[PDB]
Amino acid sequence: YTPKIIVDYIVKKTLKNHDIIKNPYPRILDISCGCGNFLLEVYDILYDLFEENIYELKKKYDENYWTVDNIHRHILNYCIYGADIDEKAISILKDSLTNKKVDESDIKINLFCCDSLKKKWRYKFDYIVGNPPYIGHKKLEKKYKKFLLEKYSEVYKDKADLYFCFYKKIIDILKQGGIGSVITPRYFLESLSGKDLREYIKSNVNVQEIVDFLGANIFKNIGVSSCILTFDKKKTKETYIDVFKIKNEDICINKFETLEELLKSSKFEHFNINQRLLSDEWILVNKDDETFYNKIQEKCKYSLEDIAISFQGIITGCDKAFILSKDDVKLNLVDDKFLKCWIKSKNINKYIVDKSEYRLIYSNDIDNENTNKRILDEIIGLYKTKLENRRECKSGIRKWYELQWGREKLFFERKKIMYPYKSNENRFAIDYDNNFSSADVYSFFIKEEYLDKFSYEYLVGILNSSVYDKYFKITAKKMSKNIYDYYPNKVMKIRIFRDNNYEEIENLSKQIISILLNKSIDKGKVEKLQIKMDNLIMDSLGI
DNA sequence: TGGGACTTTTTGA
DNA sequence: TTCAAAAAGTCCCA
Ligand SMILES: Cc1cc(Nc2cc(C[NH+](C)C)cc(NC(=O)c3cccc(Nc4ccnc5ccccc45)c3)c2)nc(N)n1
Ligand SMILES: OC[C@H]1O[C@@H](n2cnc3c(NCCCc4ccccc4)ncnc32)[C@H](O)[C@@H]1O
Repeated sequence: YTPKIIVDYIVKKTLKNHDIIKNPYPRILDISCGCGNFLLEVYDILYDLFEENIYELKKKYDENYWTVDNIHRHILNYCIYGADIDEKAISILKDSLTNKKVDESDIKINLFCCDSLKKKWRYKFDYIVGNPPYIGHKKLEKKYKKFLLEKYSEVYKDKADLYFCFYKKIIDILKQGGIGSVITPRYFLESLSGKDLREYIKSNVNVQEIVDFLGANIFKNIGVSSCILTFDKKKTKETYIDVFKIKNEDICINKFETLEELLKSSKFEHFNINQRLLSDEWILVNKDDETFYNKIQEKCKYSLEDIAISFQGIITGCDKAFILSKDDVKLNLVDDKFLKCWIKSKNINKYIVDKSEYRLIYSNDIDNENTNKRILDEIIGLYKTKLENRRECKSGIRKWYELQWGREKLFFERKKIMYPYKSNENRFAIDYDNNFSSADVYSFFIKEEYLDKFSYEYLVGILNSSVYDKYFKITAKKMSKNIYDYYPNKVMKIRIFRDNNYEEIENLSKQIISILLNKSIDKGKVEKLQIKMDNLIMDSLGI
C-alpha cells in the first residue's frame, strides 16, 4: 500500500492542469491498482473537476448528458481504467467505486483481472499512474522469465527486475501528449542492469521530474529505496528535468501534510538537468558538484585504470575450510609455505591495514593427497561434500580441496593498495604484509612503467583526502543509507594528477603513515597533517 | 517484543 | 579456463 501523501502527489501531478472543457473524456489508467489507492483519489479529483465546470460543459456539449447526477456514470464508464492480477483486489475496488455514489440502470466499470504485461491493450490512455510491483523480484517461473526475455528484450535481460517491463508497457500504451506518473524502486537509475531501460525511457518520452528519496524508508517496514518518475509524450523542445534529491535520509514522511511541503523544504534540494545531455549512468548532480567534477576531470591527465592494474580477492567457495584463526592449533598441521595472511574489510583503515588475525590455507599449491593427507582429512575434509558441490568441482576443472577462485599469488604477494568494496568514505591502504583478501576487499598495484611517476604513498595521500572523497561520491553508486559501493568499474575511473605539489603531498602521506604505524598511538597530528595535504590538493586543482 | 544491518559464493560471460 | 558483478539469511538490543 503506497502512502497516501505519495498517491495524492502523483495524482495531482498527473491531473492538475487538465483542460476538462477541451477534453471531457480523459482515460486514466492504473496498471497495478490492488486495493485501488490511486483510483479512488483519481475518482475524487475527477468528480470535483467535473462538478466545478458542470455548467460550462452543459452549455458547450450536450445539455442533457452533462448533469451533476450523471457525473458518477460518466466517470465509471469513460474515465477510470484499472488492471490487476488479483481477483479479490479487483472486486474490492469495484465495490468501493460502486459505493462512491450510493441500481435503476446498468452500470459498467472498466476493470480488468489479467496480466498487464501479456494483455492486448485495445487503446492508449491520456493519463497513467501508479506503483509497479517489486515483491516478486527473482521468484518468476522459468517460463515467465523466458516470456519476459522474448517479449521485452529492449528492457529485460537476465538480471533485470520485473517492474522494468511495466515501464515499457506504460510508455507504449500512453497516448501522444499523455502523462505518466509512477513510484518505483530507484535502482534502475544507477544499476548496470537498467541501461537498456534508461535508454528506452530517454529516447521515447520526455521526463519532467525525478524525486529521488535515496535510502529514506518511504514504505514502512519495507527496505526499498523508492523514486517517483513523471513523464509526458508532448511536443516539447528543450525538455529540462526537475530533480528533487533528498538531503536528510532520516526524515519521516508522516510528519508532513503534503509532499510539496517536503520537496520545497530544506530536506530536499532541487536542480535542473538537460535531458539531451544524459549519459548512460544518469549522473544527477547540482551545478556546484558538476563544476567540481568537471574541474577535477580536466585537471587530471591520468586515471587509475591508465596507471594501475586492479583485481578482486580470493573466492574460496567455502571459507570455513581454508580460513583459520592465526592462533589455531590446526595451523601446526599446515606447512607455513601454504599459509598466507588473511584480512577482512574491517581490517582496512585509511593508509594502513591492521595486523592480520587470520590465515588462509592456499590449498592450490598442494600437489597430491598422499603427502598432505593430514591437512586434507583433519582440516579441509570436514567440508568435502560441500566442497564437492562447487560448480568447478562438479565440472572437473577444480579439484575438491582446492580454492574455487585462487587468483594469482604474485598479485597479492607484492606492495599494493587495498580498499573495501562497500564503505562510507574513501579507505585506501598500502599493504606491506602481502595480505590476501576475500571478495570484500579489492586491490590494485601500480603498473611497472608508472612506478617512477606515481608512488603508493602519493596515491593513498590524494585518494584518502576529502577532495577525492567528494570527487568519488559525486558519481558513486549509493547502495544503502550512508554506504557507497567501491567497485573497480567506478574506482578505476578516478582521475589522478601530478604537479609541483607532488613531493610535499607524498611527504605528508609518509608522515601520516609513519604516525599510524608506531607504537605510542594517538591520531592527533595526523588530522592536522591531513588538513595541510588537502590544501595542497585544492591548490593543485584550483578549487 | 518487535525490527534492519551486514558478508560469502553463485554465476554469466 | 578464469574474472568479476551481484545475489543471497541470520541474527540481538532497548
Ligand atoms: C544488525 C543485527 C545483526 C544481527 N545478527 C547477525 C549479524 C551478522 C553480521 N553483523 C554482525 C551485522 C551476521 C549474521 N548472520 C549470518 O548468517 C551472516 C554472517 C555473515 C554474513 C552474512 N551476510 C549475508 C548472508 C546472506 N545474505 C545476505 C544478504 C545481504 C547482506 C548480507 C547477507 C550473514 C547475523 N542481529 C541483529 N539483531 N541485528
Ligand atoms: O503492487 C502490486 C499489485 O499489482 C498486482 N500485480 C502484480 N503483477 C501484476 C501483473 N503482471 C505481472 C505478473 C507477474 C507474475 C508472474 C507470475 C506469478 C505471479 C506474478 N498484472 C497485473 N497486476 C499485477 C499484484 O497482485 C498487486 O495487487
